[PDB]
Amino acid sequence: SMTRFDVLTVGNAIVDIISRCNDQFLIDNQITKAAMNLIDAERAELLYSRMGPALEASGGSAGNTAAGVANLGGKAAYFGNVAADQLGDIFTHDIRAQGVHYQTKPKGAFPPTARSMIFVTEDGERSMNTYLGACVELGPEDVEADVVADAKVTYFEGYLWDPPRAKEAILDCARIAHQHGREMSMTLSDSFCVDRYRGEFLDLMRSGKVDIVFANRQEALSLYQTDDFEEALNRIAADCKIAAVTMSENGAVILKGRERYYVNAIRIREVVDTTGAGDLFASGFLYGYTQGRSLEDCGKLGCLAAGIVIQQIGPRPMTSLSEAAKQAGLI
Amino acid sequence: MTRFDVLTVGNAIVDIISRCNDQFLIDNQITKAAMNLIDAERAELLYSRMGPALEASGGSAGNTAAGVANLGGKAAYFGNVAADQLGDIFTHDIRAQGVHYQTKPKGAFPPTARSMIFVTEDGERSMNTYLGACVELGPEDVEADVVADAKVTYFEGYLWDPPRAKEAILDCARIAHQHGREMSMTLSDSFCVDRYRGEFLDLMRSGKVDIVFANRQEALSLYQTDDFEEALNRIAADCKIAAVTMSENGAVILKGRERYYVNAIRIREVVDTTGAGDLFASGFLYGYTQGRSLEDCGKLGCLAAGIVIQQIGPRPMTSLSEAAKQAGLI
Ligand SMILES: Nc1ncnc2c1ncn2[C@@H]1O[C@H](CO)[C@@H](O)[C@H]1O
Ligand SMILES: Nc1ncnc2c1ncn2[C@@H]1O[C@H](CO)[C@@H](O)[C@H]1O
Ligand SMILES: Nc1ccn([C@@H]2O[C@H](CO)[C@@H](O)[C@H]2O)c(=O)n1
Ligand SMILES: Nc1ccn([C@@H]2O[C@H](CO)[C@@H](O)[C@H]2O)c(=O)n1
Ligand SMILES: [K+]
Ligand SMILES: [K+]
Repeated sequence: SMTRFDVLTVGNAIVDIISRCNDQFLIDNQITKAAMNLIDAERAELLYSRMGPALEASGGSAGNTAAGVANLGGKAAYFGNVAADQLGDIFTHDIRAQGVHYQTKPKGAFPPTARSMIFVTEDGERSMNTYLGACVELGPEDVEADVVADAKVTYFEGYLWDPPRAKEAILDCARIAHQHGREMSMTLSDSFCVDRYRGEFLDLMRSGKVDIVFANRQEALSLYQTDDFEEALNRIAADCKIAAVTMSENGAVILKGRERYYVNAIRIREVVDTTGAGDLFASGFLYGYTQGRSLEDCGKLGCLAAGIVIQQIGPRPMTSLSEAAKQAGLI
Repeated sequence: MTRFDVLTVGNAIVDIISRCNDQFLIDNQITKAAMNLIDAERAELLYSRMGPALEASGGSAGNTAAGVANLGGKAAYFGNVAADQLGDIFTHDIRAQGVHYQTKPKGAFPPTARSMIFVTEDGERSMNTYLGACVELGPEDVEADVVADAKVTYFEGYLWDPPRAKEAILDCARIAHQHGREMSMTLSDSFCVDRYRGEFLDLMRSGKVDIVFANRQEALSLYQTDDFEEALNRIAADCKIAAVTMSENGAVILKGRERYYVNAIRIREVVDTTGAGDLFASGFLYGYTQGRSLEDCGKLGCLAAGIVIQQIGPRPMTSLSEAAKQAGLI
């Protein structure tokens, strides 16, 4: 039985810089609402100069997912590259403090640690503006082969296709994982990210490099360039062994071959900030999965964690997910 | 026309915030509810034991300046950060709020001050502060035209810990009074008062300070008494105006023989008390520089403080001016 890690995640190591804004701010600054907008250093300086007083919190989609698995009680690890600077030190502290194995060594102080200016509108939607900085350095040299070998599931971001060499690391992970009888998982990350890497993502799924795919409605529609969600569901199920597809307030559906398991979203008092919802859905699902739970229960765990994170500021729940899971009888 | 309503001067700090259980404070010998000074080695040790955290610009006076700006007053700030990422954060947040902030970093070492703030289930906050670049603040950082052009210059008792900051404050007092302005201070923390009791009383009695902010604990510590009534009578004798806060019991404003009692506002829950006194000073000084009555100054203070304790972060993220309009205070 004894495997060192339940879930290894791999992603862009990012610190979030968070501010609430009005709707007009997104229009004036040509920020695509609800999306991840890549920006260069000049634009990062420009947007920051226009941003209100902010809060900082460790982010990165996969980073959040790893933290969420640890909070739930699972054994997690993380690969992601920061710089040797104060933001890097924050990132390192926060993920390690949650009890995630994190050992990726910074390569120097420049480029500096990635940051994402995240603007949260009154509806709770989040629009991210990301300077990748030190994330561009993540490569095959950062694969801790023993960790991939000893993790039940290695999960990675579609976002990793933006930096130049991260994809090589992921192909190395896929090889090591499958050689050791483990599983690979990916998230489609963002609908524009899917627009950029559609062919490569489909090839990952169809070649069997990815066993479990996470998508939201928008990403699924984008993957097949369709407006027909039923078509998207049918096609994604044909392309990967297990698909977990989130539908915001309408919950989730888990697909396996011809099987579909629908799960309801939880009751929200108020949607504060949706940042991290998809990441924490993956935390809940992968925690359940690596505990041998039913696909329906994995979905329920995902929706529980996602529901909690959207009721706070910050992409990583500050409360105990394991305690919430116990109260909810998901255990 | 005066350029600024309120200039504040303080230790420029970024907060690092985590919730902890009661035992964590005992285990780490952290004095609860207090500002605990720490060296670089202890800062690393405590950080190593701290859970996942959130960062937000802090500094008592920095928070007060931000609150005045939020309410709609014209604010400025003197405080020293380093040329590093935390310094960049601090500089951004205070300037983005519309506060004049022009103090120049002197280098990257010491690095920007940070305070690890541990919030217990009761909402109390226990701060652990490595002063870093704050030790460099001195007379060279006094923008004399700013002091000359500010209705009130307000400063922290906390400034007596770093070595040269008191010299800057004495320069401020001279320029302020020469230009007919008023000087204000907060006693900051009861242990800070324990450390600098004599000096603080001398500031008040010499007339270098006109308006004093204290909480109950600081007022008792100032006179080393258990008698709150004695503390009120004595503080009124030592300074022209005293604003004394009593947590959930509101505040009392003293001027000579006059006393104005003000109630705390109704709140949904105490999330994190960090910044309550700072934002009381924000509301009070905003009111004061708008020509409002001392009681209305108190009410504005209790409104701003009541708002800040219902959120994580020592600086209100919501509009204080809108809240003041809604509360019918403006
Ligand atoms: N390009 C990116 N790659 C990975 N994660 C990102 C990117 N941009 C923003 N994020 C993260 O997405 C999280 C929300 O899913 C935020 O915590 C933020 O840090
Ligand atoms: N030594 C200090 N000097 C000034 N401000 C401080 C000190 N220690 C903590 N603080 C600030 O006190 C604020 C709460 O009053 C916090 O935001 C924190 O940054
Ligand atoms: N407005 C929203 C948005 C999201 N969610 C929860 O987060 C998951 C992924 O979006 C969704 O599957 C759902 O669990 C929600 O409950 N309400
Ligand atoms: N538990 C608490 C603590 C503080 N406060 C408000 O903050 C001011 C300074 O403590 C106090 O004067 C008060 O207005 C509060 O309302 N409740
Ligand atoms: K959130
Ligand atoms: K607070």
